[PDB]
Amino acid sequence: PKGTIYLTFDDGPINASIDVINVLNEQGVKGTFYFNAWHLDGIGDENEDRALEALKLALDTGHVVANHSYAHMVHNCVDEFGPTSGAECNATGDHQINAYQDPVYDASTFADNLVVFERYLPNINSYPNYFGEELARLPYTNGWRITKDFKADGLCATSDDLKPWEPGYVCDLDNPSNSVKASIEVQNILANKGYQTHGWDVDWSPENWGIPMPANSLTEAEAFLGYVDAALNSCAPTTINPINSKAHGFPCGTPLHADKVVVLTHEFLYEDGKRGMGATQNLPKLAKFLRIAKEAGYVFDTIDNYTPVWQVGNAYAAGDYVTHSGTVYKAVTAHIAQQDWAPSSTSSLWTNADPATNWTLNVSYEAGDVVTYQGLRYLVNVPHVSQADWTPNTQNTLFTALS
Ligand SMILES: [Ca+2]
Ligand SMILES: [Mg+2]
Ligand SMILES: [Mg+2]
Ligand SMILES: [Zn+2]
Repeated sequence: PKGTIYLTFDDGPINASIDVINVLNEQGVKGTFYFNAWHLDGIGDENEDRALEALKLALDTGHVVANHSYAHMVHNCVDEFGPTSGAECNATGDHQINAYQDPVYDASTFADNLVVFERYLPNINSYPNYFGEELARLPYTNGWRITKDFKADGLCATSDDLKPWEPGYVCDLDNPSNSVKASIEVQNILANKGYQTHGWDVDWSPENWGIPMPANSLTEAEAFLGYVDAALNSCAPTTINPINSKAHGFPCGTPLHADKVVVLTHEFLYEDGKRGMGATQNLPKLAKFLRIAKEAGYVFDTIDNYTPVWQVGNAYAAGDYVTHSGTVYKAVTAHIAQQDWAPSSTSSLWTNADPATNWTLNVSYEAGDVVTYQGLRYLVNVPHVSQADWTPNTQNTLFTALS
């Protein structure tokens, strides 16, 4: 396989999501959808009266539904959050300014997202492709929480005042904005709740936001496959433009990211409406891109298999990462998965490698790691594989309590 493309769509479910899903379905391709449930409540400032229909269609035709937070952090964009906030925030266009403030509350709007989904679609948890509890992406932020050793944050993703193009904008990578620092704590809170978060390698976006109908300038299918080619094995999350889209500290050649390209785009770019002739002009771009990427040797997959799901009969090499019932695991030795050797919290074949920082069972801890346990932070003094008898509060020799 030339490579595996993960085509992902943010900010639905809206009416245009239906057209996008139909094109994906026609071309035999599954997408990952990072949804904001406030479109179900009718307050997202889009064409969204068919949002519930769109949510159902994504579930019924096998796409992966993931968590993009209830209201896309726009409660942080305006004074008081209400039915008109999406409209108000679209009028100033200040989505990235003070986007993250109280990280505990901001992180909890990902939990609110799931409560709303389950109120509108009570059986949503009977769908195997519903990953609202396991997969998230932060609004505006090319930040990653994949494994204990695969993480990245965009340190310029949001600002305390100026936008990246406004004169006087500065991004000090080792003194980032308060909004960025808050978004980092949000990533960490979500990982401690079991989430993986995925950023993106390339953004399928209007290449001229200036003109009256910016959607029309969405990169042509052929040119965009050129960008996907360039993103392959080139650590594109750190080289992407503009500056607020970079992921900093990305572990460039890490094996879990090899031969993979995560594409970010938005259904609202494939709609005929306020942003231009998106449907009649960009929907054909999407269909053609799907066909020519397949023709070139690419394969399309969904973010739930980005970290391959463990399966009986598969072969693993020492160091391969899998995901098993939502938990990330690293292989201790080369082997062929047999049904009794599933990863677990006491398996000697697999260790837990969740990107979480709370003390966890069966983690291969290194000296210098820091874990959180019963509200306290502990430094790991001595490398060890954690186990239930070795909790930090008692193992005064393996761990040292901090602050
Ligand atoms: Ca959870
Ligand atoms: Mg941010
Ligand atoms: Mg998980
Ligand atoms: Zn978004």
